[PDB]
Amino acid sequence: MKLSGVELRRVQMPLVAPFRTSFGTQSVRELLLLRAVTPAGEGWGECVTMAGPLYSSEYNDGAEHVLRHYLIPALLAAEDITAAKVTPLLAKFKGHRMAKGALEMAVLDAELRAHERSFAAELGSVRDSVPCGVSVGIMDTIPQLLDVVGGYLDEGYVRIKLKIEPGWDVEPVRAVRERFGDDVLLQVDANTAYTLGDAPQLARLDPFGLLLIEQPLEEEDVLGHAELARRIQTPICLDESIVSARAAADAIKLGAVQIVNIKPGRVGGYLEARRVHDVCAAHGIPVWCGDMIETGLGRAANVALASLPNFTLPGDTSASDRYYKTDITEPFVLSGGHLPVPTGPGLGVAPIPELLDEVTTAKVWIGS
Amino acid sequence: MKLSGVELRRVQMPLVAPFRTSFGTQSVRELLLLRAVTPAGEGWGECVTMAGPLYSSEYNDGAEHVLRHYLIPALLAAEDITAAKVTPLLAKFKGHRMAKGALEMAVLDAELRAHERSFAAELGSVRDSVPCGVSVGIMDTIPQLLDVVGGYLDEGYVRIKLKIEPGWDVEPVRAVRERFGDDVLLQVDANTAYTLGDAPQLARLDPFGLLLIEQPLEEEDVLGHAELARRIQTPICLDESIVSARAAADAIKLGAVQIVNIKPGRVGGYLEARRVHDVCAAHGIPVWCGDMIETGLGRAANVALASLPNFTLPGDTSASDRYYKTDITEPFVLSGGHLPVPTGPGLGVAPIPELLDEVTTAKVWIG
Amino acid sequence: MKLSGVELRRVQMPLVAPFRTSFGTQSVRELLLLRAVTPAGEGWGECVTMAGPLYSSEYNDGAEHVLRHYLIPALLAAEDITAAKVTPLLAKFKGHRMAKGALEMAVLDAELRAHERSFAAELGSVRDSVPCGVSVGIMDTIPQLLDVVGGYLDEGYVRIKLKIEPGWDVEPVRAVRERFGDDVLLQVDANTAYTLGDAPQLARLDPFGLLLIEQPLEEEDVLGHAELARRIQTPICLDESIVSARAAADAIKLGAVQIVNIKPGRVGGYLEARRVHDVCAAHGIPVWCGDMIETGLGRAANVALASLPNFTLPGDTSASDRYYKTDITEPFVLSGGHLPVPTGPGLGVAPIPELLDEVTTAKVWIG
Amino acid sequence: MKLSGVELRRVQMPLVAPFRTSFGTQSVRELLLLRAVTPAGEGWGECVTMAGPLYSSEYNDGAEHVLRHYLIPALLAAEDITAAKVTPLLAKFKGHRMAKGALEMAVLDAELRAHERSFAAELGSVRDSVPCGVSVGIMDTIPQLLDVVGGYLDEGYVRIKLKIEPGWDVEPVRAVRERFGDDVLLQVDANTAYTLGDAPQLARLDPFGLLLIEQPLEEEDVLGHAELARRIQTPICLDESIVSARAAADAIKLGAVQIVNIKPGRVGGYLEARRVHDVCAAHGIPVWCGDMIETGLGRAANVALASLPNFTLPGDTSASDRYYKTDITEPFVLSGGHLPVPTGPGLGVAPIPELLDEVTTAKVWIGS
Ligand SMILES: CC(=O)N[C@@H](Cc1ccc2ccccc2c1)C(=O)O
Ligand SMILES: CC(=O)N[C@@H](Cc1ccc2ccccc2c1)C(=O)O
Ligand SMILES: CC(=O)N[C@@H](Cc1ccc2ccccc2c1)C(=O)O
Ligand SMILES: CC(=O)N[C@@H](Cc1ccc2ccccc2c1)C(=O)O
Ligand SMILES: [Mg+2]
Ligand SMILES: [Mg+2]
Ligand SMILES: [Mg+2]
Ligand SMILES: [Mg+2]
Repeated sequence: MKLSGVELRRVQMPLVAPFRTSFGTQSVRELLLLRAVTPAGEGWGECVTMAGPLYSSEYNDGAEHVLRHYLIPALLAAEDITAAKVTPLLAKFKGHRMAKGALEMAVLDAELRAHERSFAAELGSVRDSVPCGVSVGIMDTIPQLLDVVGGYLDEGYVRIKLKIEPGWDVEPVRAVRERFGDDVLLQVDANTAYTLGDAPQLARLDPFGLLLIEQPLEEEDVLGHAELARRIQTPICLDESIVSARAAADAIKLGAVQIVNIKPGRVGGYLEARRVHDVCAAHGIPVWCGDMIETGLGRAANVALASLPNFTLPGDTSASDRYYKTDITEPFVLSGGHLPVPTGPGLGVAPIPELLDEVTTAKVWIGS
Repeated sequence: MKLSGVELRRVQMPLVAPFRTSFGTQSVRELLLLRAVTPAGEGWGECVTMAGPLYSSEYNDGAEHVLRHYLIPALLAAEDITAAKVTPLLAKFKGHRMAKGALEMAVLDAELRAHERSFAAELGSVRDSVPCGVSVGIMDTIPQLLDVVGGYLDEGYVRIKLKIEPGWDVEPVRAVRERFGDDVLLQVDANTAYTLGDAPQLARLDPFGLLLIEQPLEEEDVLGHAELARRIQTPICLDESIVSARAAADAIKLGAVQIVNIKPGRVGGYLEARRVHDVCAAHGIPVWCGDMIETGLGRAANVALASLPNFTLPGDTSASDRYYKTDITEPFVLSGGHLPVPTGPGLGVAPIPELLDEVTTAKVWIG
Repeated sequence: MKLSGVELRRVQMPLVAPFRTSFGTQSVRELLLLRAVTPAGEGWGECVTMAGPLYSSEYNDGAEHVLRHYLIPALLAAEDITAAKVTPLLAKFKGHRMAKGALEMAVLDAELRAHERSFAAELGSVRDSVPCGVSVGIMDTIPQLLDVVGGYLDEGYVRIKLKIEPGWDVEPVRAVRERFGDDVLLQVDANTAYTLGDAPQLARLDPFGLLLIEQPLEEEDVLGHAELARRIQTPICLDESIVSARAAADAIKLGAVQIVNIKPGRVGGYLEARRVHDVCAAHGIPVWCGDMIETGLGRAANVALASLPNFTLPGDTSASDRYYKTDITEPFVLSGGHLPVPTGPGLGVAPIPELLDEVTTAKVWIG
Repeated sequence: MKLSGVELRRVQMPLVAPFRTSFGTQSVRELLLLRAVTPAGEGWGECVTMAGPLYSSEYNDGAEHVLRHYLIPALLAAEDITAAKVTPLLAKFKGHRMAKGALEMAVLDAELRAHERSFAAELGSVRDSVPCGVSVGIMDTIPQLLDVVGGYLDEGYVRIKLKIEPGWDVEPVRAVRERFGDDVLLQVDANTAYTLGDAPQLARLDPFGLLLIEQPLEEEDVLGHAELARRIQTPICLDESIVSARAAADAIKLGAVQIVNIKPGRVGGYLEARRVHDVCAAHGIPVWCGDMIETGLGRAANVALASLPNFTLPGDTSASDRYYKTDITEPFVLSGGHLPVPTGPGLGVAPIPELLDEVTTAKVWIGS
């Protein structure tokens, strides 16, 4: 398989309601999509960067620059490629994992389509649907939060995740537990907003039976997470820190993590995400599938990946309409709290050309 | 894919020379092969059990019994199957890893043939040929050993592995190093023949620069290997102990192993073998591909597996004629110390019917 | 101090000889310079990124983009600024340390110029000159290497650092020691080129008495470095892994590092570099000053930083003419193996406008 | 800069109310001040020793003797000096940290004044005011204590620290919590008055939610503090034991301390105090600013130092009138629970000559 070129698109999609995390509020999702072109067929990739470097150091214009000037040219110059060979072909470039993972995703989709093989089959799926949670942002008031949570519960979502930050942690958790009870699956996510000095405040979450607290400290503070685990009862989950399978093995050995959130872009693609799942399984560490507000393309791949055997807690892969009035693929629709795993070749979905054109703000071709 | 049935064949293949390990001498290889039949087509699996339970608890008649009475009927009762689903469909049956791995291998070959996809592509190959070592048995005398070793080096094998046991360790090593020099890649394999009380004898291997000593102690003695590693300079490699990816992670965490031999049948199949490779890579532990004297069917799958990126030491996947005058597939032929990775769909090879019929001693259809 | 604006300039400076590391060969240095303008006066900053992301994830076009669209506008929106406040004003932007450090450097130079205070005084200098080593690249042949090394020793450099990679480690070291003897201060730098599986090869460096081996493994592999240190005799030094004072403390606690290379841009600026120095001193870990082939602006700041008390091994801050026929400031000239610490306000040097204009390929004003 | 001489003064300042710790009651503060004289200008330093060696081995007459006969002469003999060079110039003399820190403070103030640079700027301030607690002594009765605490709370102090000792620990803490509630920030300080054998008594503080227990055991017993931490719930803070940045790193590695009190004189001066702050920050250990009942000179420097970023708990730098009816500088006045960081050159304050003369009991010049 030779890669002939890539068409890179910038896409903008308004959210049905603004989404607030500890790093800010977003009301529109801006993203990059990649259409890889080979003599045997096309494939689609999606990048999970945001507009600015608020979640990690990567962001849309940076990922676009590196794809255009380093990563795509390296794959174009290669005589033969496969998705597994993308990693060594790009190894000389440091970091840029989300960008590399998007490009890998496109290459894999093209390769798999040519063999009439689904992402699910390639990744090792063992079931045909997955249970889905939802991630709920920070609100201006507690009554708004309780209405939003009760709405999701009425749609049949099986687990609630709350964004937290200093000033919005113990009270929202208490209120949710009072309104909805002790049997709801509940967890929280700080997106790096605390320090080890906040351990007393985080220990105040102890009586609420949370499944986990996701990424309370900064990305690089692995040892600090292991020290926090010794002071709080809520199990520690890591997101931003888990940049690779080796990083997962490290964090596990250090006592820094009991449960791991797997996001394929964050680790440099779907193939490394599978290795993360396998390393965690081999150490008895449960995983769940993370979500970066992807279009149906990324959502489809994520639903496939979430059907592997060590994904034993509900993921953040919500239905398309949690975020988007109109998706660019056929939409993912919740059914009895589950999403169905896609079945055709590759991702199992592709953009509806008319809907994609409507949300495309620019595109560029990168050829030889 | 619905599994229609499986044919189980018993095959006997004489070796070009008898092969002696610490558990005995074998002059013929007796093995079981599986042909899985689906409405798409067929796939071939090979079991790595021997005649008796001398290497591990599994052996040919046992594997055949469990396949016929438990494992194959479980897959036949399933609505849909895929190679990845073989593991949960069989998880209620404890152990029997070599038997399960053979069945998974047949399923995976059928599945991959239907998608026109090679084992190499499915497993994540990054290169199109692999460097091959050879495993040399215990001999009656040191001069014989030196003739056999020189012969393999003249064929271009890139590394020499010597089988060892009490009474045949330090002297054969010393002689090989004196004859052939310090630059030859050299390692030893005890197949569980020592105890922790033999540590002083194994420490006598220290001045010879061996790459590793493979499985000096028994399969279950993971802690003992970690204590041995504190007393000897030669790095520890595990084979028999590594029964799964979890067992690899455990052994690594305990300090019991620095290098891991991966045998797909021993771990329950090619899919778990990949997971073993990935768990070792994540901990910085090099792997290399083991060999159970397979026909070209298993050899083909193994060459594919050995082309993954963390396989950074030469494997035991020798050319077909190290073992067999006539293989049942197109033979693997060493070239510049390497074997080429197969390219067609599935395994990339299949039995030549006339040659297979010639070495087949029994067969049965399980539908 | 209110920041009025920043000029960003792109500069290209040919090297007097090509410089080869494990990540490739560079014959020209392309860099970004910043001129921060305040109502008091001006200050100069220099970014240590290269053209592409081969040493770390940051590179010139990337750093320029993030400075223009995020970092400089954040400082322009602030009411009052000081160099110490640059860090919290930019903390919401993840990573981008070399870019932030360049901007901090310009701010700090403007601020210190206004108080008539040198970098050396602000950072806590305890001496007025520093002993300098040199970093020597990989060569095509061993005789070339020996000519280049003898040349630097004849200039009076007090220590030799060799770039190494697989295929160029033990032999060049052995040759340097044979030619120049056991009393020369000698160390090696892999720039991440090895894995833990190469430990036996790196252990072959043991008999040569190296001061250290710098960053043998990848940037994120802190645990792997601690495991390597248990297998080899040469002390481990980290460069790429040391991205902050916290990262230094972590690496030290884990047993991953015995000696630390401090590069101000790599850690996010001169103020964090001081904190790295102080954290290492509190744990008994020696530091030395790294070099990114800076112009006289960065070289000046680095010589100042290298005069702090825990810098007890010779740095890589070579004289200007190790790299450049004509520097853009008054050049640094070795004297008795030392460079003098600058004495005026700020950096103590500034660009000679004619020489700067000559190597400037682009510039833009961000107001 | 050459140091030409130092004028050393003994000063006596009556306290507005006697102050009782585990080592005794003091009703007057006796202290040493230093006026360093250089051709470019003067600088002020203040020593934190007391009259007798009850808090540490250093005391006023001893610090005066060592300054006059060893430390000042060593700096006078030096060709050129800077505050950073004070440490190596004095390294040959063992110990005497408070004395050395006073001399360093004067030299630094003189150097910074000459560059028109504040202590805040030199030390790395990131904010222009700091939240202040108060330290409250041992009283003869519980009702007196409760009146004193309620008075400070009415002045707007943000945190209460109680001196404790055998016979005055659990009861005063219980009474404070009963009167003032669970939300007041509360901590205790033993000044070395307990042994490891008192662990059961100290564990009886567990239900009161104290932020910390400061220096329960003797200065040299670092390992003992780590063992006590395994038996009590109240986090351990160290004061007397933290004599340097290396001592802080040691105590942290041994598990002996979760929170560190920084006193610049105790560690040998403001420059080492900054290194203490940075070492603790790098290990995720919060710090707060200690107080030795300084005049406005030491108070000004301490308020500057307390504005650095890892000072995340309220310090003991109370307003001047917590101790003194009339300070020797313009006084520090609490405003909304905070003190403002000084802004001019050096310390930002200097003695009012008339007020200083009134409280000066003796002075001596040490010249070449
Ligand atoms: C479902 C969830 O909480 N996702 C991310 C955060 C995230 C949040 C908001 C975003 C807005 C625009 C673009 C990317 C975003 C990523 C997380 O787990 O941390
Ligand atoms: C190449 C190598 O040394 N193989 C195995 C052992 C092995 C040895 C001999 C056998 C003889 C007949 C059947 C199966 C056998 C398996 C090992 O690595 O331990
Ligand atoms: C003096 C030394 O070895 N420097 C760096 C690497 C480095 C090397 C080469 C470069 C070439 C062009 C631009 C930046 C460069 C940075 C190091 O210590 O790892
Ligand atoms: C505010 C506080 O509690 N300070 C010191 C103790 C202290 C107490 C009383 C003193 C009386 C005269 C001179 C020096 C003194 C120092 C401490 O933290 O341990
Ligand atoms: Mg998250
Ligand atoms: Mg073996
Ligand atoms: Mg380096
Ligand atoms: Mg105290």
